[PDB]
Order: sequence, then C-alpha cells, then structure tokens
Amino acid sequence: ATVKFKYKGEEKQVDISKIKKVWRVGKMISFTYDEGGGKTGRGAVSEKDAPKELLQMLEKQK
Repeated sequence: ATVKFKYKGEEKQVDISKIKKVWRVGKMISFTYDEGGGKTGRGAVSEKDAPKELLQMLEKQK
C-alpha cells in the first residue's frame, strides 16, 4: 500500500492511489502526487530504493 520516502531526517508515508503521474527518467523515478484542494506535491525515489508494486505495472501489464 504505502511508500516510505526520505526527505531530510524525516521519512514520509504516501499512498499508491494518490500518485497522479509516475515516470522513470534514468537513475531516479520522479512522481507528482495530489494531497488536497487541487495542490500537487512532487516527490522522487531511486532505482534500488523503489521495491516492487510501481515497477511491475509499466514493464508487464499495459
């Protein structure tokens, strides 16, 4: 369900349903998640750092 991503010294828990657009750029995977009344926050997660759920959809399903 939830993705724990490091910020400075604070690891932030964000839901898989709230990730609006996800894209694999090269060494990193950048993503725009929505959070309230039309105001999108922008996170990032590395290639070894991202575990299994987001990796299976873009290189198997459709």
